[PDB]
Amino acid sequence: TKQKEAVNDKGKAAVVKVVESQAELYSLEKNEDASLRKLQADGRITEEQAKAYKEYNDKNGGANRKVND
Repeated sequence: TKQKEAVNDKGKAAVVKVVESQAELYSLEKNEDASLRKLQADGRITEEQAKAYKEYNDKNGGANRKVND
């Protein structure tokens, strides 16, 4: 964009990110790392670990009472 060359090109014809998206699927297939949300969504976590669901209530702030109504 600031230099001129025969080799240089816009590169708009081809998209590099195309391969990046496929990378996500690869990781997903291996399930190397998964968020909590997915875990329960997939039901990967056990019932014993499901007890953590109480974290939802804490997040809302219900556990933390407000001084003002």
